[PDB]
Amino acid sequence: VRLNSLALFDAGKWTLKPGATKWLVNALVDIKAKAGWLIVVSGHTDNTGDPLRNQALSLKRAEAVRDWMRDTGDIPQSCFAVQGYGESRPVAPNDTAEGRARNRRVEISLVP
Repeated sequence: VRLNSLALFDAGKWTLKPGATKWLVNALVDIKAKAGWLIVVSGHTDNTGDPLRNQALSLKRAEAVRDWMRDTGDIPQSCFAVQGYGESRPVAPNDTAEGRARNRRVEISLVP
């Protein structure tokens, strides 16, 4: 089960954007429906900056979404597996714009 993308990050940030909670809650409801599944949290970035820093930054966005569901959703940290894609695999053109915001995201997939 692949959950709706979570574009919750501003440029250079791994902390959640204002307005992010409503979307994290929607994802948390979907996780509560699949109790016991492996929760794979895959982080992404836009093209701006060095690709290796973007790889590191993508892992931190994945860890932040994981710790929100761990502490603000009461789910054991052992249920998650954090992943980072860096700037590879963009969903929209990275020439700044709203597309670059679409690339600063976290994809959650549930593995039975």
